[PDB]
Amino acid sequence: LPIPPGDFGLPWLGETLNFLNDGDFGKKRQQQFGPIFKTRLFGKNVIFISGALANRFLFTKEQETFQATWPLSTRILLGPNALATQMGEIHRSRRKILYQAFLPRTLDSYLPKMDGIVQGYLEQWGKANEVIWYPQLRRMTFDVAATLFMGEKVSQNPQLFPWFETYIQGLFSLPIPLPNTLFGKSQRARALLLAELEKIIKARQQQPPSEEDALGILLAARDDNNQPLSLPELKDQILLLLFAGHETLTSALSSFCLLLGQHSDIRERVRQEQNKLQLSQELTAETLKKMPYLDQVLQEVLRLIPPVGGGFRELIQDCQFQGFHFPKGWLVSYQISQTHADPDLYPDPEKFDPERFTPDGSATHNPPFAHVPFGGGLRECLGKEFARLEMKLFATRLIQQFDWTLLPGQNLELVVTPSPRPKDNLRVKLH
Ligand code: HEM
Repeated sequence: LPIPPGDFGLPWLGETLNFLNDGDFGKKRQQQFGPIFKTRLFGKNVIFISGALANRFLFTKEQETFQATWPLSTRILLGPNALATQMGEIHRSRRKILYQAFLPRTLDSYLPKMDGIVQGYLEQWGKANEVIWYPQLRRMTFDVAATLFMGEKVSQNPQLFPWFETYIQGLFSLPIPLPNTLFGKSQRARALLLAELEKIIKARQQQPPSEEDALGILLAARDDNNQPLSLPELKDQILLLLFAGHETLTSALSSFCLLLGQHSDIRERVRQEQNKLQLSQELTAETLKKMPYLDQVLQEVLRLIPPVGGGFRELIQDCQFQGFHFPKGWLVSYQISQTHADPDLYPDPEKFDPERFTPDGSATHNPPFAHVPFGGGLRECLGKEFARLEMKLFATRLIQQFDWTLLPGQNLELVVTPSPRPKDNLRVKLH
């Protein structure tokens, strides 16, 4: 019956400029208007919800109620043929296709190359008397990603990271189409990446077909009419995998490096765990599955510092939640970082405690959708198990060979956009 409280502000524009400029935008309007507040963003009316009951609603009867929604600049720079921007039955089809790159045994098989790249970066970081971490994790993740998705020779194309960086920086920028803008820069970085992605694909097309990585899996894939994915699609899809893992996983690793830096007890607890095993050079996918305490740590890392703040959906049906009215063609924004800061769901919600996830912990006795670092439902992270594998293999190889000290004085407060990151971007020494 009734619509949520809150200011629509100006016609079309709404509170768009406040959204774009104001850090505690959602906090100010949650406090005035309570837990469910309306607003207006870029010509759409928008409801902000949060916490377990709102998540269940979003991830419930999902198909007929909610569809993905992106800003104009993002639609354009991602393109019309990416998982993120595809809809209904095409999204249903492409999600099954791409999950082939992420099966538990395709994941296992990624461990060598992945291990070599983490081992590689680990030497280089040791010999430095200081390491500025955030930008260095960025390069390492991109290297794992581009190696596992397209082959080692593709990742030693040195034009790729700089272009990709410039591509990302303008994904959520204003769509102002002059060459000297974040968006015009992204546009040109996109064209450069696409022309490179083509060469890589056409060259792989010319070889004995294999389904050992993501690019081969994509080539062998068939749509619902039994047709190969077209060439623009292959390209968008690979860019999407790159975009979707980049900031997120970099943020996750930074946060772990941060939190076990400032918590040497938990790091020794994680070290103890790996000593009770047979700590040889070799590291199996199976030995990694014998690490329940590190699993807790990574659970906790992701709840305290969630890499994806939240998300948006658009109502395709008039519907209702908590008695409030949620009208067709308005938008809904859910709030991962809010859910993860809620005091009921997490007591002392600002302390780092891996015990919350022990068999009878605080977070074990919580209702569905209380821990949502990967979202949920139809759009839940397609790369969460890949993400979990790299977080874990890294955490292991780090702790195995290194203690580490942050440096005093540095501002390690977090910038929330686009992904949480210490302001001095985490400077460090390895022991
Ligand atoms: C490291 C921690 C990561 C976190 C916390 C994370 C979080 C998320 C979340 C919350 C969503 C849902 C977006 C929404 O609600 O609208 C999402 C989507 C997605 N993620 Fe991740 N992500 C991570 C890493 C990765 C990686 C490494 C990959 C790929 C290798 C990946 C691939 C994807 C894809 C393809 C989607 C879109 C799925 C779809 O539209 O069907 N993520 N991620």
